[PDB]
Amino acid sequence: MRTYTFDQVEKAIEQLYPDFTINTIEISGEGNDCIAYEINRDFIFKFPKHSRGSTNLFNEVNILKRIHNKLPLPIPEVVFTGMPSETYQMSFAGFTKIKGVPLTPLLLNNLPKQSQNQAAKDLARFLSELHSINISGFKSNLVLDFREKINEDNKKIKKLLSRELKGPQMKKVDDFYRDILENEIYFKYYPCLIHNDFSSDHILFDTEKNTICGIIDFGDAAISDPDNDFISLMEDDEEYGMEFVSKILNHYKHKDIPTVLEKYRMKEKYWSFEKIIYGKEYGYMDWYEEGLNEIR
Repeated sequence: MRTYTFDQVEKAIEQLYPDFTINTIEISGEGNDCIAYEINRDFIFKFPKHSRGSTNLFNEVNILKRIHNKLPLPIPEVVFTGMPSETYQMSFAGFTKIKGVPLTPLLLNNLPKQSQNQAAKDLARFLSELHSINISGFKSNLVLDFREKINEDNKKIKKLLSRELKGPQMKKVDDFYRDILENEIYFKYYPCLIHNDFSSDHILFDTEKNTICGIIDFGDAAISDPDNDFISLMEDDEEYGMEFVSKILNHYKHKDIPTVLEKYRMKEKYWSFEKIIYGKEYGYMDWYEEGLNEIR
């Protein structure tokens, strides 16, 4: 993982954009992929911490440029782009800053009833139009076939933990994976463009108008199961919970809710294996031992 000084940030931006004058730099945020910098209090620059994070940044920029005028809610606008190298697919990207605070479950529940329902309606409309965007012009490395993922993940876990787990333990893991693959409900979806990380941290809110004013972080966006965008908001622990999501599914006119709940229960048990794999593909070895003990 690469860390940046504040001098290096301006130095990279100045090389490509010399006529752009920088006044102040603030570490706006920090995720598993990039470091965020707020510049001129109206721009958000993302710098990849590693190669894989640069790939997601590269993917985010390309997706935003294709759907910038196809959505009912504001999304990040790309205004600056970096260059590719032997280590990064894109050195950085500058976005127009969307003003507002994350619509955390606490803020949502404190809203007037009419505002909460308006939020559900606006979210459902956003997801409805997002999942209706023509995926023809889109690439295919963004296509995420879930059956291919589960099969691939099975081989990864097996390759990773063949020297960690005992014989019957590995077979138990294989049993879990086999039960998933024989359940046709997880794979008979209609592929469409999804946000794929649709959570409260990525939903900006205007506390003045009491309406959602933006959706951010499209770095995980892909062509996959539309139900993914509902189950990511469905968690009761850190998200909105079933009741609010039910309102979304209503406006979304979802014809098959029980199978969305079935997918949700599956993903929650599967998170242990995600932490093992994500803890390898994205560094962060802390997740590795965390998920390692869980599956035992």
